[PDB]
Amino acid sequence: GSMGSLRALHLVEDLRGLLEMMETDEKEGLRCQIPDSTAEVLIEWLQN
Amino acid sequence: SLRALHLVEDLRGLLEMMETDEKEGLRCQIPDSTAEVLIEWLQN
Ligand SMILES: [Ca+2]
Repeated sequence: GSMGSLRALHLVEDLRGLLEMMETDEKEGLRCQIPDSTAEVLIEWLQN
Repeated sequence: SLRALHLVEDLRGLLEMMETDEKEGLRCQIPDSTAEVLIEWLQN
C-alpha cells in the first residue's frame, strides 16, 4: 500500500457516507454530472 | 454536489496511477455493502 491508497480508501468511505444524506434527485443529478468514463473506471474497479 | 464530484475525480486519478496489486489490495479493504451501494448508484 501507500498513503495514496489510504487516501483512496477514505474517499470511498466518504462517498458512501455522502450518498446516504442525498435525496433520489440529488443522487441522480450527481451521477448525471460524472463523466461516463470516470464512472466506468469506478464500476470496473468495484466489480473486479 | 461539488465536494462529491471532487471526491469521485480524485478517486479516479488515484486508481489510474495504481499498479494492479495496489488496486486489487485496496478493493479487498472495501466492505461488500459499500461496494454494492456504489456500483448500483453508478450503473443508474
Ligand atoms: Ca442490491
